[PDB]
Amino acid sequence: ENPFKEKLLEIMASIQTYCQKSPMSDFGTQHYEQWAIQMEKKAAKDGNRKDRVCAEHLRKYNEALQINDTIRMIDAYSHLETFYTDEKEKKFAVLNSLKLDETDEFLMNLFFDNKKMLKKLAENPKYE
Repeated sequence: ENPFKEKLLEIMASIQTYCQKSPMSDFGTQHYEQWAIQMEKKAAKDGNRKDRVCAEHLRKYNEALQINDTIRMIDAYSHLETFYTDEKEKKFAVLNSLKLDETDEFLMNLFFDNKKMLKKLAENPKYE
């Protein structure tokens, strides 16, 4: 049971807890991607920022699991690192809380608290 994949699954479960969602779709599937898209879409339509941003982030983790299955661990890690590095750049690069609310801080801290561990696992030839 690959520890890298297990860590990603645990993180998605933690995000689902935060936004109180519990879809029947399995993590890392196309059907999960579709659930997240609908939820993101309904959230934007209903002005629910927490749900919308959580759906967006869950999509990225779901895509990383799909990338892990079809390519390599390191492409999966990079998919997330790039997204979170960019989100960080978006948030703090230009300054006119600002764009950082409790949802944003929860999600970014969730990734960056696990970032070092994830990279260690993804760099390990044994689980590839």
